[PDB]
Amino acid sequence: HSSGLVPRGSHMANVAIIGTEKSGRTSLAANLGKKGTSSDITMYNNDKEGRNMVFVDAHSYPKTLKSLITALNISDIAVLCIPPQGLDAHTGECIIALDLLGFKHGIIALTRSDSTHMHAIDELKAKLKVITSGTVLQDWECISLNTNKSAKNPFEGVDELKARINEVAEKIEAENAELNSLPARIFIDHAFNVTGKGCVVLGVVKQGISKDKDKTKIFPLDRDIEIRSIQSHDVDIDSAPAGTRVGMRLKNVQAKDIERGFIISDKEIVTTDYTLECTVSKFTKKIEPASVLHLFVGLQSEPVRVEKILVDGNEVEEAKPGSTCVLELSGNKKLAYSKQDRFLLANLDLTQRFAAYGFSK
Repeated sequence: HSSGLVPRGSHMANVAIIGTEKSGRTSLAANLGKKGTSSDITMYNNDKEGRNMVFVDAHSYPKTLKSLITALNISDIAVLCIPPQGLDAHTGECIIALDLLGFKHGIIALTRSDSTHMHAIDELKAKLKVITSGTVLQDWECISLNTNKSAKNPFEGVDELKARINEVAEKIEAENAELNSLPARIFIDHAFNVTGKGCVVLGVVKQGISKDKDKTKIFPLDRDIEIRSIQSHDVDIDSAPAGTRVGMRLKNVQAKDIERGFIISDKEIVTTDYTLECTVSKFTKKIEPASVLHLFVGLQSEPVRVEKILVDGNEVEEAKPGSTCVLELSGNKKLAYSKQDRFLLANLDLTQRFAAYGFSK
C-alpha cells in the first residue's frame, strides 16, 4: 500500500555530470533535464522519460572541490566529460577522485564530437583504456557525442548515452533496494524556508526507507525532528526508499540552523576529531604532522590538521604517497558520520588536490 494513485516505482537515477573546463558538461546536463535547484551545483530534473532522473552539474569545479564531491556523494552514476585532446590536469584529478571514492558506476562522455574526427576519437578511446586501467573507470564505456543541433551529426551519441545511463540505473536500483532493510539515513544538500511550509530540506535517502511522519533526529545538531511530508519530483509520497531524491518538510528545526552535510537519521557519530585508516594517493605529496588538509565526509567539507601519523601502530614522521597509514586528525567544526562513510582528504594548494581516502578507525 502507498499514497496517491500509482506508486512512484523504484525507477530513478541520480547522475553527476562532471569534468574539466570547456568539456561541454553544462551543455550536456542542460539538455538532459529541466534546470532546478542551483547553488555551487545545479540540478537538472527529468521525470518526463520513465525514471525520476536528476543530473547534477558540478559547475563550480574545478574552482572548488566541494562542488565535485557534493555532486558525487549525492549521485550513483558519474558521467565524466572529456573533450577532444582533453587529457589535462583536471581530467586527471577527476579520475583520481572517482577512484579514491571507489565510485563504481559511470560512463565517459567524449563530448564535442562534431569538433573532431572518428580516427581522433578512436585514438582518444585507446588512450583512455590506458589511463583508466587498474582504476574504477577501467570498464566504463566511452561514448562520443555532442549537444550541437547544428552539427553535421547533431546530438549524435546522446541517445546512446541515455540508453547506457538507463542500463546502469537498472543495476543501481537493485543495489539500492538491498539497502532498504537498513536504518534510514538522509543526506541533506540544501535547506531553506518556504512560506506557508516552513523548514524544507532537499537531499537523497542513502539507505533504508524514510517514511512520512517519522520521528527521528538531525545531526550534527542532535535534535529530535518529525518528517511532516516527503516530496519527490513535485508529488508528496508516503515513503522514500534508498536512492530517492527528496524534499522534506521538517518540524522542530529551523532552516537557518541546517547546512549541507547534515544527516537525518536516528543515530550518527558526531566529533570534531578523527582517527582514520587511510590509503594515500600515489599522486600527492608526502603527508607530515602538523600539516593542513581538507576533509570531506558525506556532504561536509572542512579544514583539518594532521596531529599524528601511525604505521603499524608506531608513530612516524611522514606518510609517503602510495602508502597506508593511520591519521589522527583535528578540526574546529562538529561533523556527523557513520563508520560506513568514506572520508576523502585533499590539499587545496596542490595541482592534483586529492590526497587520500580513509575510514573512521
